[PDB]
Amino acid sequence: DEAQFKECYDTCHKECSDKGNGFTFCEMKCDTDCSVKDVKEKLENYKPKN
Repeated sequence: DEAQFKECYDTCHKECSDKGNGFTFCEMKCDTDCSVKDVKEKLENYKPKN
């Protein structure tokens, strides 16, 4: 297949440019948007007073 995604990419771009962002950035985003990936959590920590 590929159309099921070409519709998500194209359609995502529609709701994407709505953000008022640029087309290109919307592409590289809409690309990874309608698709999974790998992004390990963002570990954190602090030093709260006693």
